[PDB]
Amino acid sequence: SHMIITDVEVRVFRTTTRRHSDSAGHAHPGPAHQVEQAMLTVRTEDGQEGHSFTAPEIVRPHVIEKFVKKVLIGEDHRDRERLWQDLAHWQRGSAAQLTDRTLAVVDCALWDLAGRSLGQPVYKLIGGYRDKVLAYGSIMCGDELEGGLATPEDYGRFAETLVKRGYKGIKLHTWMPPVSWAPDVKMDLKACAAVREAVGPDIRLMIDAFHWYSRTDALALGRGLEKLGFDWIEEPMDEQSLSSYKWLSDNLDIPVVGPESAAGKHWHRAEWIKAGACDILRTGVNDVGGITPALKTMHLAEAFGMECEVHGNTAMNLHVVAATKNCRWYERGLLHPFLEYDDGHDYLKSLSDPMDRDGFVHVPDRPGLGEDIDFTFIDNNRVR
Amino acid sequence: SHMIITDVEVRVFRTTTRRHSDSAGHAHPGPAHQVEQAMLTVRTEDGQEGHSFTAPEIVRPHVIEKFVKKVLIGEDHRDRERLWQDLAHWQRGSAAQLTDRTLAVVDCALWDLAGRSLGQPVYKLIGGYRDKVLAYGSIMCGDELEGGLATPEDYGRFAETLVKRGYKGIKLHTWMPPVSWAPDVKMDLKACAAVREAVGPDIRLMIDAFHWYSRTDALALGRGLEKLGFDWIEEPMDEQSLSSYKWLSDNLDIPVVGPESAAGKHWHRAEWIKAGACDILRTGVNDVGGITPALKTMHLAEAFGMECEVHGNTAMNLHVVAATKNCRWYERGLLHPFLEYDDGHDYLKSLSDPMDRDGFVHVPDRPGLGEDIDFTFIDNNRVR
Ligand SMILES: O=C(O)[C@H](O)[C@@H](O)[C@@H](O)C(=O)NO
Ligand SMILES: O=C(O)[C@H](O)[C@@H](O)[C@@H](O)C(=O)NO
Ligand SMILES: [Mg+2]
Ligand SMILES: [Mg+2]
Ligand SMILES: [Mg+2]
Ligand SMILES: [Mg+2]
Repeated sequence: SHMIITDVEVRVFRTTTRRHSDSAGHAHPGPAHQVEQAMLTVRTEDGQEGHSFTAPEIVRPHVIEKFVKKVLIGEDHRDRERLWQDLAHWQRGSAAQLTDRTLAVVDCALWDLAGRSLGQPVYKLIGGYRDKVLAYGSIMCGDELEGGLATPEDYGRFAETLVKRGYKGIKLHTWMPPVSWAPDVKMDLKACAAVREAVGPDIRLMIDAFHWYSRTDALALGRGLEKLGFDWIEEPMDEQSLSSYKWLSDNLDIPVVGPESAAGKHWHRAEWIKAGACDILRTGVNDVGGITPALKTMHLAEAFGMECEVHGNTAMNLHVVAATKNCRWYERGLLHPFLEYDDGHDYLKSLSDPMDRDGFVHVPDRPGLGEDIDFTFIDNNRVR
Repeated sequence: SHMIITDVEVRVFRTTTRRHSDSAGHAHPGPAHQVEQAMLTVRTEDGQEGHSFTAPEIVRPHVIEKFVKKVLIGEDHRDRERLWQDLAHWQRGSAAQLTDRTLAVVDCALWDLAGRSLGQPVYKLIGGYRDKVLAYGSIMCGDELEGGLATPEDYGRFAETLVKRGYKGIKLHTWMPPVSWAPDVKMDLKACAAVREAVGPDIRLMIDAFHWYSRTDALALGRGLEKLGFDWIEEPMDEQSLSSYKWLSDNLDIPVVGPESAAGKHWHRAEWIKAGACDILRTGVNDVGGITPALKTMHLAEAFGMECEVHGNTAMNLHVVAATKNCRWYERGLLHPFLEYDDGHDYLKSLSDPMDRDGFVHVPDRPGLGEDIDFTFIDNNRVR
């Protein structure tokens, strides 16, 4: 009975970061400040622990007490499928409070617990495909910061820097509200043209555009991208409209990738395959409710001979990418010329995703998710 | 480097069984006799081992030397996805010698090795869903043995015995060549009616018919089954014809389950979903080339909200069933009134799939695949 879960705990602590998020939820660099971060811990009878990080609201007491503890406490931690399905079945009646984000942090903590318990990296437990993987440099949303990402020329200069760092692929996130003049398709294309000019034809280029363009605007964006040899166009329209994506993919020659933000996990992603709403599937640990369903989405895509690109940085997504074949990249970012991604986080002693000068991220040979957690820092910086 | 594979070994031994296979490959009870059986062993630097069983031809020297050793030796055994994909990529150029059967035994041995190494049952490593599962009694193909499975009445009598044993579901395999008069749709339906009469309306009933009926004969069989409230019809036609199954499913009200024997693993099974060639998907460790791709098939089906029923008995299939939700049964069989399934095999010290009196199979709490191997018996009974 050493494998039985005895405790579920949340520690909220302050992290110092220059990353801010605007009113729409987009990241930007700004003043160094302290932000509240949460760590979820699952503990078993024998004292073994698994941990994962998320925003405090996602693991607030309402959610832990009403849903999470009731599913987990007293259960064999290795029954990840049963526990995941139990939590999933409680979402419908949760008054919209038990979200996929909550499922994700719980599932990740359970995987970390299994890996730490067995002394195994998560991707090795799943069944490894690769120990290193190419990363694309994922550029932060556009801004109005002088020398930052304010002009098309700003994107081109930053792209040169990224190529020097070793990235073999680069993804632009272009301008979005509340940027004063945004969005504008012509501006987005000028940024794309500036980057292509700067890096030449042998660097892979992708764009993740304003996410609420009309069909006609997304069509015009896509056409412009084809002339620049871009590899994909990502989420240029509201993904709640499967039909719009079917239409856009049918019209555009450039591959459309998605859905990133759509609900319904692997079940709804199957519908994207069936409807021909994308050329390349998308998944992500946070987007589909954990490592467990992310793996399902990867397998789903593979059975159709499709790639499925994994949204998001951090260990949880890196381990999905390392355990699977049909994904071209790990997404490393978001990046901005004002910030140094390789500096990491104050609550981690080292990077979860270090990248060599050839543009390969090497999965750390550390058990569980391999997050090198600075528990002392977290204790010294507690809120609640 | 303790996890590096150092050896791949095959031991052929004699097992005493009353099971024979006719020239078409169907099992029947006959004289007790000795049959050659193979055990594949994968060993790592630290001396840890994983084992799996198969027919000797499937792991003969040609296949071990030309393919299996070249992929496995010197590799981290935990890289199951990489090793599986490497073997898969060698099938095309293998002059038809590297079969899904070979991939399956290799993948199974790798899973057993991981589980044994960590002291974990394979389904717990994957991520457990259930520790016990309902089994259906899977009845051997029909025969011409008096009191065996020679008449419709014989099926009904055997079905009564199975309900007493605890089975909540029963699947008939009906008469096939080389049975002298077979096949015959009206006889198949007489057997089905005899079973329904014997067990009443609350036992679930399935049929797996002669596998090469024409469209029109399978249609007639299906219509007949609908009047008897059967749960599914399985492989009544050549599965090489996806179109025939789409037609049959569209015409029949009774659920069609498949494909069992079709090649192409999870990739081809996706096409069965897309074409609507079945109502319930089918997979099996031996049919799709291992535990790894059987899991993929289960996930594929789950994303479409479908069940995927797992073909075959033994530990390897039981662990797939135990790790997943969208499968109603474990297939326990093949069964015949002349044989006692619960007697097991001479080369296993106990059953991999013991069933309680309520018809639940309990997954053994033993590491790896949990096969309780009698290594001493195997050594005393060696051939090569
Ligand atoms: O609009 C945004 O903030 C970005 O699209 C963001 O969600 C980013 O993480 C993304 O979509 N990457 O692929
Ligand atoms: O034809 C046979 O021998 C049976 O159909 C056999 O393949 C059996 O294992 C099966 O199909 N079970 O579902
Ligand atoms: Mg995106
Ligand atoms: Mg297109
Ligand atoms: Mg069958
Ligand atoms: Mg039908």
